[PDB]
Amino acid sequence: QPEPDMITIFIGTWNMGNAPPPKKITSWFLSKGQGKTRDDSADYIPHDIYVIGTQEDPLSEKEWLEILKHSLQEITSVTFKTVAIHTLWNIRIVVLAKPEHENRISHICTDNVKTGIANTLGNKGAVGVSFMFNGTSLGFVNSHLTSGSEKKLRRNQNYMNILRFLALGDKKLSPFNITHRFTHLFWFGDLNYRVDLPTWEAETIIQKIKQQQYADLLSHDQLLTERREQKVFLHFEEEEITFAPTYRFERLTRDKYAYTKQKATGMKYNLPSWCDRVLWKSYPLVHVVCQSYGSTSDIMTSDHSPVFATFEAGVTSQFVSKNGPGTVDSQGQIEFLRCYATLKTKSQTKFYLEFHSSCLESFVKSQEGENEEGSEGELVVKFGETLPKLKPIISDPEYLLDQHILISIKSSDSDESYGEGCIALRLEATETQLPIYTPLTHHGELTGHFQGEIKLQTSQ
Ligand SMILES: CN1CCN(C(=O)Nc2ccc(F)cc2)CC1
Repeated sequence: QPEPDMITIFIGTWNMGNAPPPKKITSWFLSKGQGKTRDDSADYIPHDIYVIGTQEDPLSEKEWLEILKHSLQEITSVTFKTVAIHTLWNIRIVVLAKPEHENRISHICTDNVKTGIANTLGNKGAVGVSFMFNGTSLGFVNSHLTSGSEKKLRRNQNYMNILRFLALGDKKLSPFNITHRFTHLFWFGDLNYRVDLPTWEAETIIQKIKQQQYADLLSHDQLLTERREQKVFLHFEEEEITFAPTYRFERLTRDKYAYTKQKATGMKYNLPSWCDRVLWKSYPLVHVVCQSYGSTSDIMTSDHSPVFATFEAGVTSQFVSKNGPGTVDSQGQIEFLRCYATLKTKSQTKFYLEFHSSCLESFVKSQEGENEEGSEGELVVKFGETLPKLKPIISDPEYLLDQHILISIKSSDSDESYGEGCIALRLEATETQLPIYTPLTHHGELTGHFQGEIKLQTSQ
């Protein structure tokens, strides 16, 4: 039975509005409704992994697991295995997998982050799950961010707290936050970004939605504008939105948006918005293709509609050679040549690098680089040809060309990371000096760049 080189992943996000679901929710798992929808001919084909994020979820874990598993069984005739379930307050993530994947899945981690302080602590935050699928690390974050049209900056702060403090994946990757720990990271939820138009334009907005004319609304979507100004979700992707705003509906129909201020809303307007979103970030040159992104039309218990997204994701096998794991394979080497970091910092410490990769027995620390001034005010840290030659555990190009090297640049004075990035080993050539590049971030914000050349030796 061959190991897969591709899987499909279902991501669902639904703010349930503290109401039990209706008896049938199969349309959600089938990616049927509005937007980019799944072909009818696929309906019986199970996804490999289903990741369900809920917010304002009133059900027990048991109650929801029963509804989810019976739903999928009705669709596919497959009894899914529960990989993980984690709940913070009324924010929940469930991961289900086909039974054939049970002995492909390991290193299951769960965590949560509570956002805000005192007043603003006690209902918003995030839950997450990570695991290994054979040789591929997968991370999943379900976040319910701060509500309200005038709180986009709070949402951005919530995002940074979640990616700083959510403890998923390999704890040995100590300089790296969740935005660098996974081959594929999916981040979804009620992100609560709104369409930033005047309140007086509510009926105009509804008109546009009824005509399926989303362009002038999307140009005011706070998540798209904030992402374009690099305020949030730097280096994440989102499929094009081709479905109606998923909030705020009158319950038990989808024919009415309930946008007017009410005591129950704290006298806030809720103009129709795309609150409910799915974003991802995969390591460079790994296959990831969005195959659906849309909302259901027929699930109306909540003031939100469910959102679905599906993906093809490249995966690798758990590689064994005569040599590694358990030793290095002397036919393999990675050389980083003529590299330099360009940093936005004003600090005047020396810097060293750390190289982290599951193709190494353990992480590798460099010597200190040489600091110079850039022409436009910047710090440039030069490493020359001084960098340690990296010794991978397996030399086979079928393994090594699929790997990645995480880079941290750290202060000699404090050992703290000033920037993190990732380099793919999916090169155009081996035994050939080739340009490499990664932006560097810290707490998910741009802090600089790393560039240079690489020369990769494999057993071929
Ligand atoms: C800490 N433990 C280790 C064993 N364990 C597990 O193996 N779960 C699993 C479930 C479903 C699946 F598909 C694969 C693995 C539960 C957590």
